[PDB]
Amino acid sequence: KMAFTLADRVTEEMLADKAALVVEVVEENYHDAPIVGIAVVNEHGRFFLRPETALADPQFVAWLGDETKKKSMFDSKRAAVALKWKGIELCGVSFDLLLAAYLLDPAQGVDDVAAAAKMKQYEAVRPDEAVYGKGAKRAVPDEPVLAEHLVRKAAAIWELERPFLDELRRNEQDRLLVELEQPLSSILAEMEFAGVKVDTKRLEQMGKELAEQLGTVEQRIYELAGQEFNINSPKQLGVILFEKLQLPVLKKTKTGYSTSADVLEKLAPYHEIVENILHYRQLGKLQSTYIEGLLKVVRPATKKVHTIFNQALTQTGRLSSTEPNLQNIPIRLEEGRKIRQAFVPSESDWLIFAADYSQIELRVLAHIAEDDNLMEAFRRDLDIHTKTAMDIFQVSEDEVTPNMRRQAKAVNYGIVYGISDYGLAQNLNISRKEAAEFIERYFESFPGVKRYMENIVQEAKQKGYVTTLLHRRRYLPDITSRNFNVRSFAERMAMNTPIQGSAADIIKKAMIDLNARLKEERLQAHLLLQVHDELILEAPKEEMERLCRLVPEVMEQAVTLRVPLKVDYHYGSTWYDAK
DNA sequence: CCTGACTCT
DNA sequence: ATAAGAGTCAGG
Ligand SMILES: Cc1cn([C@H]2CC[C@@H](COP(=O)(O)OP(=O)(O)OP(=O)(O)O)O2)c(=O)[nH]c1=O
Ligand SMILES: [Mg+2]
Repeated sequence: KMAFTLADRVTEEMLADKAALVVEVVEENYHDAPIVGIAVVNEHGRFFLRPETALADPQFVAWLGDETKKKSMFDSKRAAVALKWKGIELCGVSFDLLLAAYLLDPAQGVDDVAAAAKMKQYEAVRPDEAVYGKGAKRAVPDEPVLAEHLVRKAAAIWELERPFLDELRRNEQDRLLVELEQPLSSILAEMEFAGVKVDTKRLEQMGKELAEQLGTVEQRIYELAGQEFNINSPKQLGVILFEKLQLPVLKKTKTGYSTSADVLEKLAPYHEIVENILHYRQLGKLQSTYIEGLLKVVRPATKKVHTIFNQALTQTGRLSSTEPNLQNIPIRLEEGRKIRQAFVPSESDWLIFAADYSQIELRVLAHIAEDDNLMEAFRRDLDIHTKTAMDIFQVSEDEVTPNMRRQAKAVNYGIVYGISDYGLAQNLNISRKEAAEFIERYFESFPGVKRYMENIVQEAKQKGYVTTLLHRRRYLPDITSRNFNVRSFAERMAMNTPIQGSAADIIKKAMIDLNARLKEERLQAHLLLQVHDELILEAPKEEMERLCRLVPEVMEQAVTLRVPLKVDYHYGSTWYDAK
């Protein structure tokens, strides 16, 4: 049905100043991945181009990098990064259908053009999986079949842009797309392609020493159990703990006895073996994931790892990080924290600079709930995580250990996001009565927060969705469910999503503002990672003084709230030192 | 292939 | 039944 030219060479009419553009990368991980085909749809017609041809054509390369030639795409970051690996700069992306779909409804989980097309009853395009196949069968089809698919995807983007933009505008999300998510996409592309350098010699030595330690811990566990078994098997472990050793069963799941960390910690008064097992499972994860798993994805010639920041995945507007995940590198225990010594600057005489928003979601909550006491506290520049810790453990601001503040931080966020007396009791291993009391007092100190949380649940029931500061939405169709469990989970999403999502809006805006400030001040410094409310950069050592002023300022000023935003920062020779 | 571990925000 | 949002891995 759909006519298109299977071109042998680039022509002028393919180089119009507005086009839908498909630069096709089949591999899920697009770093240094093949570009298999290109499609262009514009006012002059529909074109398929072979990448060997087009990417070596100086005019097409020129067009790609010409910011005044506007392109509409789906997942422009994937294309931009794949092109960077081919030594080509992509500019002028003015519409991204993936990001537009994501903003309209994140629950749709849109991850191909066909799925976004479904949102407007557009059915003249196939899903990628149908065309390429799955798993071991995944392959690029015969050229005519490939060309039609890419053209159909380009035609879809061409026809769907206006309908999607119209609906975003109706929702007050058009700027959220064009001014926030789309510019962020190009920044994330830069960060991913840059990568982070790894000290493989240090990491390999850590791994050798870890293997030795695991063996020792392992044997000690076998001695304590009176038996060899697979400690990494919750099934086998459950038999040892609850049948052989006859320890109390505190919890079961659908598969059998729970051996969760929470459960094992509570069993410590019964048998010392549970502490050893908890240590073993920590060590085993360090080895499998942060030594072996990490070394697996290091590019050997540059020693860099290149994460992918998924910008259209989370239901709240956060990013996630995959292959590897660099947003869950250990920090809480010194043993694991040492992994961060293996993440180093990519040039000699450069340093790692890390900045972190202080009490971020509590500040956002203060602004949104308009809780006068919480607002007062932050205008007063107080630390609410520390105050809660003194309350919980009997101590004062002097005797608050970093571990103390950590445990208290979990209690603060637990309570505002709706933890029960049961959950708080199980968490601090205190009586349910004491836990209930603590929650009651908390909401007495911050009654605006309590009111806000009651009101936001009711609003969500009336409207069917909640919204963030920059107009991001999450729909919650389950929130009027007659079923208690289903309804209760949805109510808690109403309590959390606006706060976590507004905090995401803020750091996203901060990243955009920060790059504009780095370019104008012509600094060599550049972003490496985002970790939800943290930005990690690397820079020549000479730029540290300028960053110490620049970075906190830009982050604190990204939005203006009813309370101040506050950023902490550190720098050093490795990520570990940036503390 | 899922579940239940450990990891972070 | 019992704070929220994420990813990876070994075992099965
Ligand atoms: C740890 C944790 C965190 N969160 C959310 C809510 C906060 C943000 C930021 O994490 P951070 O530890 O920096 O918190 P922040 O308040 O910014 O603390 P700092 O002042 O930076 O220490 O993540 C949560 O919901 N539940 C948790 O158990
Ligand atoms: Mg923080």
